[PDB]
Amino acid sequence: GSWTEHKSPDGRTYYYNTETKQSTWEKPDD
Repeated sequence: GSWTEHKSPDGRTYYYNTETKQSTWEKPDD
């Protein structure tokens, strides 16, 4: 449980893991 939900300034909700310092467009439970 270390995934932060942040949306781009263009209107794109993306998830970013603080543990792996990675980012994705799909939920962490894909």
